[PDB]
Amino acid sequence: YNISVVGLSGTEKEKGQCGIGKSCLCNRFVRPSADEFHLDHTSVLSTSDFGGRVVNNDHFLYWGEVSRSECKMHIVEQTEFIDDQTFQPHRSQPYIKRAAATKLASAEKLMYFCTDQLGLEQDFEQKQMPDGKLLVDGFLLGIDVSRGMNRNFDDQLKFVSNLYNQLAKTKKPIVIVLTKCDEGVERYIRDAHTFALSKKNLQVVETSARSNVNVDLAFSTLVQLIDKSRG
Ligand SMILES: Nc1nc2c(ncn2[C@@H]2O[C@H](COP(=O)(O)OP(=O)(O)OP(=O)(O)O)[C@@H](O)[C@H]2O)c(=O)[nH]1
Ligand SMILES: [Mg+2]
Repeated sequence: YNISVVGLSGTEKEKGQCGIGKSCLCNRFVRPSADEFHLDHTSVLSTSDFGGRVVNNDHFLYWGEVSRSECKMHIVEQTEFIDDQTFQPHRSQPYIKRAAATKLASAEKLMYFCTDQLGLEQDFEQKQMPDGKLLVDGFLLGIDVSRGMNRNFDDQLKFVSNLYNQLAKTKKPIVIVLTKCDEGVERYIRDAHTFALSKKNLQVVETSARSNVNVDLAFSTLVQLIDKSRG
């Protein structure tokens, strides 16, 4: 099962200086131990970092393989990395099209652990993404329902709707995932539920990576929809 985690991404200004929680969700699913869960996963990278084997000149990360409870899940996060001097996106398609990619070729791409790893990967375990290539089986569509540093929520939901349209054209299974529900805003959660109820069989899993609630449920729910359609 190849799972792509997608959501609002871009420049600091487009994220209101607060990402929506993709990285912490992936980190908690793949490595839920306190020692391996990191709350801080910056997307502002030096050219050396971006060209390292973890990022591999891509705007996505390979978070690794999960083999828990027998189903194998391969996890990736689609994001956007900005330059640590110019603060513009690294020149690697627009995010909404990039994130909806279902064929992800990055030869010799290494699994991501933390930003400390970047440009220093000999210092960490070096596990390669399988075959240098992943055919995406399904998408988790993250929606931050936290007030999260005075975010323009309606612009988030507009972005989510356009991203959803691109994903839906693929006919791949999508599960909507509400993030940071430990700080959830009822108006935002309700708006997200109304949006998802406007779509066909769009499931919503309410998660908090920080408090570790319903993360596994989110991924297993997607895996179940994946085999719904595979059958
Ligand atoms: N309260 C709470 N805060 C969270 C949670 N998850 C993430 N955050 C905060 O939100 C910020 C965003 O974290 P990320 O997971 O990197 O967000 P992102 O979607 O990956 O952002 P980009 O990768 O830059 O697109 C983090 O610095 C955390 O402090 C959560 O589950 N609960
Ligand atoms: Mg991220």
